[PDB]
Amino acid sequence: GRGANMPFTIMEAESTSNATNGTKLTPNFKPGDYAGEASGRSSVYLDATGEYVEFTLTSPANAFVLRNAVAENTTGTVSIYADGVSKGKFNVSSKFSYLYATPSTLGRLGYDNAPGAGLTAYWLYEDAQLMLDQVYPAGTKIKIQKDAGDVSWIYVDLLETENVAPPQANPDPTKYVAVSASKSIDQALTEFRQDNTKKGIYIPAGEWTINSKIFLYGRATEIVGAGPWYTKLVAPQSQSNTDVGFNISAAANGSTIRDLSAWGNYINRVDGPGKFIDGNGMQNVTVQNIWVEHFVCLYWGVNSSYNTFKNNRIKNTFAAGINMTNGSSYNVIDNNYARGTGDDSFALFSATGSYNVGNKYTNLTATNVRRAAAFAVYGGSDNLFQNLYGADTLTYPGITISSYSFGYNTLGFGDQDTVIDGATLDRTGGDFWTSVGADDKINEYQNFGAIWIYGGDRAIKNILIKNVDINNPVYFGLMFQSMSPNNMVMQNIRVENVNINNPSRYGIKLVVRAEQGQGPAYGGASFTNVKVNNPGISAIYGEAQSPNFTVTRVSGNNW
Ligand SMILES: OC[C@H]1O[C@H](O[C@@H]2[C@@H](O)[C@@H](O)O[C@H](CO)[C@H]2O)[C@H](O)[C@@H](O)[C@@H]1O
Ligand SMILES: OC[C@H]1O[C@H](O[C@@H]2[C@@H](O)[C@@H](O)O[C@H](CO)[C@H]2O)[C@H](O)[C@@H](O)[C@@H]1O
Ligand SMILES: OC[C@H]1O[C@H](O[C@@H]2[C@@H](O)[C@@H](O)O[C@H](CO)[C@H]2O)[C@H](O)[C@@H](O)[C@@H]1O
Ligand SMILES: [Ca+2]
Repeated sequence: GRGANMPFTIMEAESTSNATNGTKLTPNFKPGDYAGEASGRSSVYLDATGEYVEFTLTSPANAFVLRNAVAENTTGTVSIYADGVSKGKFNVSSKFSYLYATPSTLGRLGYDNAPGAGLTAYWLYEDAQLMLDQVYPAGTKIKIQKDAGDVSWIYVDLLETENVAPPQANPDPTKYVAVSASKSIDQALTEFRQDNTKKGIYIPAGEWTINSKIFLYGRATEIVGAGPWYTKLVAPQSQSNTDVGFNISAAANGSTIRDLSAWGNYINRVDGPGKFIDGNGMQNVTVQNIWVEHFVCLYWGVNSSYNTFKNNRIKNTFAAGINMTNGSSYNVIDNNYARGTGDDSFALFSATGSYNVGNKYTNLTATNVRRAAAFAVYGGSDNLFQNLYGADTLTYPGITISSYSFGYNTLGFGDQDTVIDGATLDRTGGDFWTSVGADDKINEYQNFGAIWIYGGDRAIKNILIKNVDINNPVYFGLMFQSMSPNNMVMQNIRVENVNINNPSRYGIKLVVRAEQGQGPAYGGASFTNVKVNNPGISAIYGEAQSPNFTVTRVSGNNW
């Protein structure tokens, strides 16, 4: 792609190909700002009746997602036109946006939904979904326009366009018990469990209340919808932060959940509840072509192995998208798209079973990461992250590679490579933590590169980063750092075929003193065919001040 191959096309409102009579924001990297939080770090602000932005389809489309920002505590409309003819109205809302903190309390980002004295609003963008009754061809002018009766103002960030097939019917009424207006999901599952000839349940097109955790047990179960634009599982929207969805017991290992969407009612992060799917220790489960929003996470695996998450869309969550922890091995996380997660979009946390091993995180896109990293790997052995696209992180790297234990029981990285192979990272990095007494100080925070290689309190070894393009990172391309006083010696850290384009500070930073009490990096790293192009200050910082770290320039480096 790079990244996930999805049926929707993403088009930025601010593209020079798009006529507008509105106000195009100049880009910045500021959280809590309508430019800094936008995809591409820009949006088009429509602020008077008749203001519009005109997109042009590059593929046929009958369905649209508008990422936008409106005023706090408001709902309303904005209009959509095809070739100059009005065709409908998006339902735009800030119900799920606006999370409050202060510049020195970014640790609270996502947790606090109420405004207050001295508090700044963050997480300003949200989405509106709309299907039209015609497939419009590529080349159609799709205009988003603020007409009389629409919202007072709106920032238009991007438009998804998609040609959605008609809804898929029950695959076989004699094998899949249908949910219906008078038969709930739980009732259909009971009928399935008690009849050995059933393969599972079918959930038709429509909106279906999920007001509980729905338990899958008895045997492997198939849950099949009509397609994610059609089958909508809806948490009670007059409630907030209800822990609803599915919970897969061991007896239902081997289950499949596919072809549906789930619309949660979380308005802030809560730690504990809030994963759409629970499945501690689950095995052989497939989650495919589902679209989930407004949960804390899609899935947080705990010693969960041999599972497949494929073709999913994870948008606007309050913490991590998918995390696999504590022994989770041999999972296939393939061809998933995440936008707007509230912590690491796709993560692997290895802890004691010795390591999380054999996982394949492939063809993944993670953008508009509202806190933490697009991709994060904490220890492990023999895990692959391949064909990745990450962009527009608010506070942290595109890719975190860390051997910090966080106080848990872990051995760090193991004896087989953790591989990052094929990645494009656009406008990644950010500010987090504090930098009191730091070297190379530019603000009150620690400052994160597109890729952060952090030796923590556990072994940091066998890391291969290859075939990566890093475009316009906030600060740095590659950032290497060792936690003091542990000073774990980094071994077998290799970087190959990497382009670092226009970093504002340095192509590569060896962190010398992150904050008071911290020192430089230990071990070394090899660089082959690593190009640093147009750095703001210099290609590499910290080499002379890092006497315990050896930079090896194998060949092909312009620095
Ligand atoms: O009040 C519930 C939600 O209403 C809106 O979203 C609509 C949704 O409920 C479903 O019916 O689909 C339509 C069309 O895509 C949505 O517009 C609000 O936008 C959402 O904030 C509310 O929770
Ligand atoms: O293994 C660590 C814990 O993981 C889960 O809780 C997470 C919490 O520590 C924090 O990271 O936030 C996320 C998102 O809300 C939580 O999932 C488990 O729930 C917890 O039992 C573990 O100790
Ligand atoms: O020391 C306890 C904290 O460790 C981690 O955060 C570190 C932070 O405190 C600061 O020192 O910077 C380093 C990175 O340079 C951070 O890793 C944990 O993330 C945090 O939860 C702990 O409280
Ligand atoms: Ca944009």
